[PDB]
This record gives sequence, C-alpha cells and structure tokens, in this order.
Amino acid sequence: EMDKFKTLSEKNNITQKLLQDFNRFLNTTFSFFPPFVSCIQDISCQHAALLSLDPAAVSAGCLASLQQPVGIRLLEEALLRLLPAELPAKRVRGKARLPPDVLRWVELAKLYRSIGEYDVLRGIFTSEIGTKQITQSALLAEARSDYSEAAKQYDEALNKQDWVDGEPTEAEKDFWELASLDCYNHLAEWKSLEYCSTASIDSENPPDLNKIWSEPFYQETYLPYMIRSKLKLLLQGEADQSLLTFIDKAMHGELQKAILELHYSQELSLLYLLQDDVDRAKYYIQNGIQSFMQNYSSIDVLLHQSRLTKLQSVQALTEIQEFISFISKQGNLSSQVPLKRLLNTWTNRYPDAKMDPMNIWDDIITNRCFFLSKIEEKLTPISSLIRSCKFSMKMKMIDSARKQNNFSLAMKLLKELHKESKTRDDWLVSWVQSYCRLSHCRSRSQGCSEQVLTVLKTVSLLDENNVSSYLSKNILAFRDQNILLGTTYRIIANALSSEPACLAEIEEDKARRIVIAGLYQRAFQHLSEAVQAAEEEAQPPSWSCGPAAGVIDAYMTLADFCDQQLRKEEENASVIDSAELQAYPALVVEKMLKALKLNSNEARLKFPRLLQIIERYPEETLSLMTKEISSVPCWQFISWISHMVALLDKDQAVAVQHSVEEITDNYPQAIVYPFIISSESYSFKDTSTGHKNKEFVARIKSKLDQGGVIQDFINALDQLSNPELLFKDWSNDVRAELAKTPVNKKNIEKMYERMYAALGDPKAPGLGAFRRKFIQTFGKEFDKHFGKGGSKLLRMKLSDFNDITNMLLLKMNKDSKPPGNLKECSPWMSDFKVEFLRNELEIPGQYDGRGKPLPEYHVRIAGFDERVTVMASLRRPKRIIIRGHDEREHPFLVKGGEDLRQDQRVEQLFQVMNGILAQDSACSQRALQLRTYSVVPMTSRLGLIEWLENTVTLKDLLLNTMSQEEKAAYLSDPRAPPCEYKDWLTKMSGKHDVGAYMLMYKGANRTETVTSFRKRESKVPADLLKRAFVRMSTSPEAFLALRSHFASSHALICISHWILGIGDRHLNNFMVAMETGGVIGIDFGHAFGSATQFLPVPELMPFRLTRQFINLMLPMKETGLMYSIMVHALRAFRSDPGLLTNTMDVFVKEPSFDWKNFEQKMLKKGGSWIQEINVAEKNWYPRQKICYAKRKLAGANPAVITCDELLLGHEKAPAFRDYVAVARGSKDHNIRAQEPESGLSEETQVKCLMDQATDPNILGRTWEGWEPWM
Repeated sequence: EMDKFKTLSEKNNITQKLLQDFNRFLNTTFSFFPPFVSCIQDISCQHAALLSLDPAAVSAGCLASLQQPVGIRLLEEALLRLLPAELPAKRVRGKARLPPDVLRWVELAKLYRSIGEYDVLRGIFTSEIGTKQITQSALLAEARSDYSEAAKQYDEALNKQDWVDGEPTEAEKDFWELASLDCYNHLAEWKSLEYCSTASIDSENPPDLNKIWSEPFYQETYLPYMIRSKLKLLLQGEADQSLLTFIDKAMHGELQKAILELHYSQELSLLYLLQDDVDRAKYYIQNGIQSFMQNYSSIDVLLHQSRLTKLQSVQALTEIQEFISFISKQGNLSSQVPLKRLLNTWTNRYPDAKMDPMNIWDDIITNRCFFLSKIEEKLTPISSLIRSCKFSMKMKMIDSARKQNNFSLAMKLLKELHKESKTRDDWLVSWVQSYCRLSHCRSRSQGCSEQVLTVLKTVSLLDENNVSSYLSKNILAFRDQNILLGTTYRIIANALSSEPACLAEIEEDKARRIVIAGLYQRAFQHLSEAVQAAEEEAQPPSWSCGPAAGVIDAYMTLADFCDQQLRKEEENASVIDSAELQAYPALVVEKMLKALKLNSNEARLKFPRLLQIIERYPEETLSLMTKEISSVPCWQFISWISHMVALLDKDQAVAVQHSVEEITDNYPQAIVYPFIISSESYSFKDTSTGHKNKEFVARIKSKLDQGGVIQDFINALDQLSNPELLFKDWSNDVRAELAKTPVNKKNIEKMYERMYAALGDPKAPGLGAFRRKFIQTFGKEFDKHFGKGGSKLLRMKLSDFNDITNMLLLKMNKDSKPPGNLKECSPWMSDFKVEFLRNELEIPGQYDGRGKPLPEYHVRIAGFDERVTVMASLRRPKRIIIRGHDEREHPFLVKGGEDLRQDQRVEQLFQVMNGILAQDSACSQRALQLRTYSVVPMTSRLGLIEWLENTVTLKDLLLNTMSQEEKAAYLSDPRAPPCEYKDWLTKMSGKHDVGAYMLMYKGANRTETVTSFRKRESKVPADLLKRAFVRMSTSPEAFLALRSHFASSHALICISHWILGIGDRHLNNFMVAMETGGVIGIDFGHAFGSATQFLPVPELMPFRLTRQFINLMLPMKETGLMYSIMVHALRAFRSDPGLLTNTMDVFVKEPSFDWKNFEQKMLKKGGSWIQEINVAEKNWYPRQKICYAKRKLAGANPAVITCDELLLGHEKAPAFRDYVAVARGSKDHNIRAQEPESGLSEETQVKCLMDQATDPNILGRTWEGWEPWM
C-alpha cells in the first residue's frame, strides 16, 4: 500500500514506529509463541533493523524456537551490507553479529557451538587470535578446562596481551568470551561452575541481582549458573545459598510472573531432591509438566533441538516423578517394601541408559546420587543393596564416557570412582577406563610420545594383580593389547622411534620385558608378544564373558594388529615379520564361528584377499573359511559378492576347493541372484587361468544357470532401452578394436555374436522375440544399411572401417533419432509372464539386500507397469516400473550401454563409511546419512540400476528461477562473460573445445581473471540457490533447517570426493529429494588420480564448490560452519585404520575391470577420454603406487600431494608443473603452501582442501562443464 503512496520517506517514519512498537511488543509479550510467529511476520517485512531493534532473547528467550536465526536472516542479506564480504567490518554492529551469538547460544549444540564459537568472532577481527584457538576445545568438546586454560586469559587478563593487538577488543568479544568461559562447566558442573559462576556476578543478594532487570543485557544468562552450581553441590547434601535464597526468590519472582520463571527453573523442582517435599515437589513437577506441554506444543520441524532438548527434559523429569512418587508410596508399602526390593532402583537405572548427548549423560548420575542418597536415608523408615546401586550408577557412566571419548569430566568421574567404590575392582574399572582414555588421546595426534607411557606407566604392574582371575581378564589383557596398539602405532613416523625424551627410555626398558634403540627394531616384537601374550591371557574368557563380549574384542583385535603389521610388510621387507605375520592370520580368520555374529567386515574383506595374493596354508584357508558362508548364513557372504563374482571367475585357482564350496552351499541355502552378476561377470572372461578350475567352476555355472533361465529372461527381456547404444557402442568397441595389433578375430568376433544376436538381424525371429518394438519399427530398415557394410566388416576385421564406421556411426545414429517412444518398448517388455506363478522360480526384488544377516530377499520382483521415461542423456536410461509380488511397489532405472560392478564397490564403501557414522554417536548427533543406490548387472554392457524420486538436479530449480527471472527462457547463460572467459582461455591457450586448458600461464593473472569473471557471473545464481531454495522452503526457519542436511550433503560429498576424485557431476548431477529436500550424489564416473591425471582433464580440486554455493551456504564463513563438520568426518576417519584400508585395498586389488574395462567406460562416455584411457594406464599402477598413495593418503596431506605425484609422472609443465606449483601460490594462497604438513595434517587437511578449491587460480583451470565459472 505504501507503494501507491508516493509518500515513502514518511513511510520510513511509519516503520520507525512500527518497528519500535514491535520491539517493545517483544519487550512485553512473553511466554507467547503466537508471537514467535509474529517475529517471523517481522522478518517477512521489508527493512533491516526492521529486526535489529529486536536483539536475540528479545526475539524470545531461552525458547523462541527456531524463529531464532530468522532475524539473523535479514541480518546478513540486507541489514548486513557490511559483513556480506565475509570479513569483519569494524563499523558492523555488535547488534548485528552478537544477536546471532546470543541467540544460537540456545542453539547450543555441536555445530552451532562450533558455529558461533568462532563464527562472527571472525566478524570480530579481534576475537580471532585466541578465539580460533579455543574453538578446538568445543571441537574437542571441552566443557571443562582446555578452553578455560586456552581462553581464560582473554577476558581474565582483561585482555592485557589481547588488547595490544589493536584498540578493538570491545565487549561482545568479552561478553561472549566470558559467558563462553563459564557456560562450559555450567553444563559440565564441578567447581569452575562455582568459580566462574562467581566470576559472573555477586552471589551477594542475587535475587534482585537477578530481578535486577526486566531486560537482561546478560544477567538472566548467568541466571542458571549458581542455581546450576547447586548440582555438583547437591551431590552430597543440603543447606547452601540457592536453597533458601532461590526457594524464596522464586516465591517472589513467583510474584512477578509464574510461567517462564518455571520454564527457567525446575531447578525449582531440582533442589527438592534434597529436602523431600511431598508437596512443592507435587505442584512444581506439575509445573515441569504443563511446561513441556508448552514445549512439545511450542514446537514443530521436529529436531534434536526441537527434541533432544525436550528429551533430556522429559527424561530427567519423569525420572523424578518416579523418584517422588515412590517416595510417596514407598511409605504406602510397607512401611518400605523396597527394603525387600529397592530393585525399583534397577527399574530406574536400567530403563534409561546413556544415549549420544552427554549433558543428559551427567544429569542422570546427578539424579541417581540424589536418589541413592534418599534411599539410604529412607532405609530407616540393606546397604549392600544401595551400595551395589552405587556400583550400578557409576559403571554405566564410566563406560559411557568410554563412548564419549572425552577426557576431562571422565577422569573427574574416575577420581570420583576411586572415591566411590574403593573396592578391589573400583580401580580395575578406573583402570579399564583410563586405558580407553589413552586411546581417546591416541585419537588425536597430540600426545605423540606422551599419553602412551603416561597411562602405559600403569601397565601390567598393577592391573591383573587386582583381579581374581576374574572373568574379563579377557578385557584387561585386551587393554594391554590396546596399549601396545598405541605404543606401536606412534610409529607411522618413528615419532617415538625418534623421540627418546625422558620416559621413552623407560619404554624401551620395559619393552623387551613385556632408549629408542631396541624400540627401533624390536618394539614391534614387544608390542606383538605382550599383546598376543595378553591374547592367551584373554582367550577362554572371550568364550566366557558374554555373547559378542570378548571374542570380537580379542579376536578382531589381534587380527587388526596383524593386518596392520601386514600393511607394514607390504611396504617394508622383514623376513621374520613375514614369518609370524604369516603364521598368525591363521588364528584370527577362523573366529567367524565365534565371530561373524557382528559385521566385523574387516574380517570378511581381509579373508579372501589373504589367499588372493598369497597362500601358505593350503587347506587351512580352505578348511575353515570354506566352512564360513557354507556354514554361517547364506547371507553372511553377500557384502563381498562382487569380490567372489570376479574372484571366483577370473581370480581363483582355489575356487573349487573353497569358493565353489560355499557358493554352491548357499544356493541351496537360498542364494539365487549371484547368477546375474556372474551372468554379467562370467560373461566377459570364462576363466582360462587353469584347467581343473575352469572345469569344476564352469560346472558350477551350468548347475546354477537353470532357474537363472528366467534371469536370462530378464536379460534378453531387457534389450531395453533403445538399441542406439547397442549400435553406437558396437561402433565404439568394434571401431576401437581397429587400433589393435593382428588377431582381430576374437575382438569383433564376440561383438558379432552379440550383434547379429542383438541387432544386425532384427527381423531374425529368434532375435525378433528378444528384438523390441523400437527395433520392431526403426531398428530394422536402417539395420538393413547396417547388416551389409556390417556384413563386410563381419568378413574383414581390418582397421579401414574406422572411416567407414565414421560413415556407419553417422548413419547408424542419425536414423535412430525419433524413437524412444515409451510404451512401445514397454508392451514388448510386457512379457514377464507370471504363469505357474512365474513358473515357480523365486526372484530378487532386484538385488535384494545390503549385507545384513539372513536372506534379505523374502520378496519377489514380480510384475511391471509399462510406465517408463528416460532422462535425456548419453544413457537415456529407461525408468521402469517394478510391480510387486507381496504387494510392494518398486520402480527404478536402467543402464544399458554400461554395467557397473565398480560403483558397486563405490557404495560398497559408502555403506562402510556411514557404518562409521554409526560407530560415532556424535555423527548421529549430526544425523549423518548416506545417499546410496543399487544396480542389477545382468551382463556386460548393462544392468538395471536403482532409481529414487522427488529428486532433480539443483541445476533445475537454479535454472527455472534463472531464466524465468533473468529475462524469460535465457537463463543468463547467453551472457557475453562466459564466452569472454572462453576468449581469455583462447588467448592464453588453444582455440578449440577439447584442450586449451593446456597452456595455462599467468597464475596471478589466473587468479585475476577467474575472480573477475567468476564473480560478475556467479552472484545472482546464488540468489537462485537461496531463492528456489525458498520456493522449496515452506517456512522461514524451514529454510536453513533444510540446509542443515543440504550442507550435510555437500560436506559428506566433498569428503567422498577426496576419498576418490569427482566425476559424473556437472554441477547438476546432485539432485534434490524433496522429502529430505536436498540433493544427493548417486553419480560416479571417475576416481583416484587417473581421471584428473588426464591431460585433457587435470583437476586438482579435492572437491567442487562454487561461488553461488558459499553464497547460499550463507553470508558465512560456512568455511567454519561446514568446516569442523568435515572435521567430524575426519575424527571419524581417524578412528580405525583397517576399515577403508581393506576397502580400497582389495577394492583396487581385484579389478581387471576398473582399469582397462573402465578405460572402456570413460571411453563409453567421456569424449576427451578418447585416447587417454589405454595409452594412459599402460605400464602403470592404478594398483600399487595407488595402493600406497592412497594408504598414506589416509594418514596426512601436504596439499593433495600424492595426486601431485601422479600428475607429476604425468605430462606436462604448462598445465601441471605450472599449477601444482601455483597450487602453492601468492601470499594470497601462500597459506595453502605453507600451512600443509607432510608429517601430520588433519583439521588442516580440511582447512586447505576447502579453499584450495576457492582458488580462482585453481578455479578457472578445472573445466567449464563443472561451471564454477558460472
């Protein structure tokens, strides 16, 4: 309306009121969520401080819900004109940055706390120097000290050393800096809560040092502290400050307004646990009760914050209503029945154990103490009971830090144990925990020579000397093995081996008995035989303790120990290391009887590879392991099927003795599918490796083929989609064989088999049936052209047809264009039968199951609907309907010109990795998913491929908003600038669309250009990312609620693409699923250093972001905000080496596919991949230097280093020797050079690998089809 009003400036005046009035309106309405919606009205309004006059809790307090950032919303875009450059503008507002700070304080969580922990502490250029530091604590998840030591001096000096940087320190740095410091143990209790709580405020008449405001600038923020502080205090007993002082000043702040007061304290209900109120307990839990009535009623967009918050909440709560209510009726019976029972105690501690978040994981043992207390004091109205309940309370906490892997509060609790139990096993548990606590130090690199002896100081001297023998002498002798894992492992370096500091002397001393000179060679002996010594100390108790208690432990353990030391001997040559190294694996493999009751996929992936390279044990490997999936459920093999399917085919000389055994065992144990793959697999090479081998295995082939008859029925049943790749790919394989030597016979020979089987005889009736309706129509008359010159070619097998195929291809494609008519194919495809109910042969659901135990196909793929469409592609893959047997519905996609046993492996890792997402709680705390897929590889060039919906390229919405905003249909893509950067390309390198990324000089100018161009190109499409992101995004808070998991993608993504290189992604190839509402990568066309090492396609980038990306991702500094996320990827990664070790290990160890046949693949699509493939992999290891380069590549990265090795061996200077040096570039980028550490790089590795990509220098190089330029 103010639009029609020429009056505008005065409208501004109107706003002034509007705003202000609404800011009061904040300042006045409270405990009112419908105004939570109002704040959102307010951000929907159009102005800047339109909000800002709303500070954070001013939006609303401890609960605004996630309207929380929404003010922040306009903040960055428009309110912020200053910070939008991603760096502090001293003229920017503490009322701009800060309000985010304070607000996300109630987003306090891993990511948020990581977010703000430095976040606009970039927005303060003062904060940086100490702030970036102390971030690590919360990154280490330090609620205790390592910060308090790290940052405490910042405000604590009153910035003595700090202020001298420059006049800015200001207040929010100090505000946040302080409230920072205290809030840590404010969650973590202990005395720093009392100490720092004191550091906040006088505890000298708080009540109105509290009521001191109706607008806390802070003060409500300290509000919890001392009433928080009580808790460590409430541990022992009663009679302190907050007891009466707060009990009353809530009888006065009570007289202020009751609700939100309550909402801030059931600290109110908390203290009660001391004084045994039968009454204010009653009503004031009722207040906790109506309270979370508010909570869940106040919430939407269901989230850990929306929830886990409320979860810890209701947990502790009704834990109390327990506690109370049986203080209420504990008298009613008898007197006291729990005197005879108390196991209400069991009923209390068992029911809620310790989930991922550790706030709760304290809150519990708090409550517990408060109860076991009341127990023993109500024992009067016996103690072996409640004491036993103390052991109870403690142990779960103990081991459940052993999950949390967190140092400080642990030993807080370990000392707490030495106090608490003081038993014979008080220690032994203190021990076991301390032991793991090392491995929590072993987690990081810091503590190099240190923690190792530190607790290893305490090793066998006092441990089992405290036992009875004593089941779980298992778990301790184990703990040893843990140790020598550490003491061993600190040499991936010779870190210890080069460090004889003070102790390491003593280490070598004990070493022979359980300097660096003996540690040098003979530590590994000491480590080894005190480990395995502990293994025979532990072996019977592995069987004794509990199902999957210690067997998995000791056994997977020493297994790992070995295979690691194997990897050593893969690198280094020690004959005796091979002697016991190859003596031992005999033991650990067999455990799958005991073992193989969990995934332990280490075991399963190792075991084949063992013989695969080497077998010293003729039947042993065959005896017991042959008993494996023979014995253990049919399903138990499935995860490594791909292995066997080539392994049994091309690899195995031991097939008949072993693999043939189990597989032929597991068909009658209901394995059915292996046909398809084998169908595919045994398709290429029938195994000529050995006589007997091919004989009995080929026998297997024949045995299992029957009933795979109907598979084959799916085979021919899919000549789908369009032959046009049958033809063209025939031109490519055939015409490709024209570059060979003599012996052209087999070459085009099988190509003929499957040509005049597939195509050249379309009307051939046998073909005709399996010929499709597309072929029935247009796959004939031009196939008459093709059968003639193709009959000559059928007669010749000489290279001339390279030109004739030039004709042929042009012919064979150009007359194939109009078809793909979609339910022409489908009714032809409407065979699929279902008579004698498909003749009584049970069928997968199309590749049923991911490798979790017992047959995961109880379903039959059954019918199909003719509904299908292709994504326009080089594939044009048909997306077809799988209609269900058991009343399931399963449509999917197809890949017919290509067949992927490689991306098989690809997910075959993914499943592992997110397997580790499981291994870490905090991953769950980040809700770390996996995009997956599936494939039904029946034969050589093709297999069915899974499909999933609501899923379309980001590029889509990007564009529709692009064009239909930018003019109408144009996008912006016909801008001059794109073709103009192409012009600079042509000026500094060749003229053509293939190369001209060759020459590539002027690295400073490289930066110059790619900046200049890049930015004027790329800003508006960011508005589209956020924008169509909006037309997706229903509610304002839903927006970034979305980019939670969206970013979660781009992170986990970029991780994967370091795990191996990116291809099969333009920018589009990641595609939103609307329910998660975020793109996924399903697309994998490339890996490792080969692809990038292609002179056509050099790519240094460890991943691909773009300008618009980071823009969307925020006016942040998502640098951090996804950075440390990446870290968690790594802190994950550093958990167990052997995982991916085996993964990529046997992974690249196996294939003849992934190189020459993947040469064939890159062929099968990649254009400049044309000659690259063959003349590339020749005389070169995708294997063993890739073996090591990848194995190290795990460990640390001085800047994409082993790639630089690869492309280094590659050619030539102008692209490479130029940029790999120019990867190191100006003091602009010089960080990228100097920052790296060959010795150790991790959170680093992140740091660089992130904006390695940011480098316009790196950017304008890579390629256009990836459009960082756009």
